Amino acid sequence: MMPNKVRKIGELVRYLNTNPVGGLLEYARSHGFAAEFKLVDQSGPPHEPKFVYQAKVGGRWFPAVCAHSKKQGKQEAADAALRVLIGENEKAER
Repeated sequence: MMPNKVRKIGELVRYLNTNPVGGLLEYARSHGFAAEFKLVDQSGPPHEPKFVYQAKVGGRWFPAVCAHSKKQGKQEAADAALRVLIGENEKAER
């Protein structure tokens, strides 16, 4: 059968409702991109450690978020990342 791989943006929204990290990995894995969650910078007080995380998807670096912890940073980035992708397709001519 014909391999039909369409932009299933609706399921990216399901990941916002479930697990953003897995969704960002899913989007990349299906689109031939690599999803790299790296820590950019760590600048924050001892009581509020600020971790700047950025999602490197292929040759793009987006987004850049600053969370209160490492596990948070991954998720905050992935959440925003999917929302970028979704927002890019909504009202898009591309």
